[PDB]
Order: sequence, then C-alpha cells, then structure tokens
Amino acid sequence: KLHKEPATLIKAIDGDTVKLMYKGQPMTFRLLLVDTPEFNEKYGPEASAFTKKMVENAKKHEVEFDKGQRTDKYGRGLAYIYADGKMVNEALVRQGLAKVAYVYKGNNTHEQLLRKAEAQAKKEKLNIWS
Ligand SMILES: Cc1cn([C@H]2C[C@H](OP(=O)(O)O)[C@@H](COP(=O)(O)O)O2)c(=O)[nH]c1=O
Ligand SMILES: [Ca+2]
Repeated sequence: KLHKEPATLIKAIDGDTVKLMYKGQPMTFRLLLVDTPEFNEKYGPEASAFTKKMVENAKKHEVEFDKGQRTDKYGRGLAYIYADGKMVNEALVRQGLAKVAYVYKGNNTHEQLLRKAEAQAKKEKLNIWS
C-alpha cells in the first residue's frame, strides 16, 4: 500500500505539473503515469484548465509517492496527487485529457486503475480520443 501525505497548493502550472508545498518546501510535482499535451498542442489548453480547476477548487491536497524514485532528473517530485480525495492523475485520464504514459517498473502501482480509466475515455470518444 501507498500512503497519502499532506501538501498545500502553491500554484497550478499545466496539465500534468503542479507546484505544492510538501514537508514545508515548495516543489514542482510531475504526475505519475500520465502525459498531458503541452499547452501549445491540441487539448493542452483544456488539460491545463482541468488540472487548474481541480486543484484550485479543492480545500485538501495530498501527495502519494510510489515505491521507486520520488524525484526525476529535473528535480520534480513524482507522485499521485489528490484533490479532496480524488486522484488528479486518474481524473485527467478518465476525461481523455491525458494518456497513460511513462510507465516505469517499480513506480507503477496505479497502472491498471489508470488504464481502466483510459479505456473508458476512449470508449466515450472523449477529447484526445474524439
Ligand atoms: C512522468 C515521468 C517523467 N520523467 C521524465 C522522462 C522525460 O524525459 P525527457 O525530458 O528527457 O523527455 C520527461 C517527460 O516529462 P514531461 O512530459 O513533463 O516533459 O520526464 C521521468 O523520468 N519519470 C517519470 O515518471
Ligand atoms: Ca507533458
């Protein structure tokens, strides 16, 4: 089992990065197991606005690291981010605003939960899958 840890929102950045204060330190977090389009690309504006609204409307923010590396090579935190108990990573996939991606062994605990979400977004022809 993974565990959720406290954070506070500093600011939204784009579809799959968000700035949070974690153990009292400002950090950029990159969402595990997803890829949103860059802001300049199609559905990038929509993905950014999704993640923005989801984190800005929540009152409680949490970080859940997986079993492997907790930071990437750019110094970004690698985690599942929750907003009022709802996983942002999974929400993005479910709405077709991210692809499951960057699935590395040992940091892949929620791989199947997200693939299930992606199949449903694809069935619904949502956004990326339209
Ligand atoms: C999501 C994720 C990205 N990354 C690295 C791989 C990619 O390397 P490159 O920068 O060399 O492409 C980059 C993609 O993140 P972005 O999609 O934010 O660019 O972040 C990891 O190392 N681990 C991860 O879990
Ligand atoms: Ca991206």
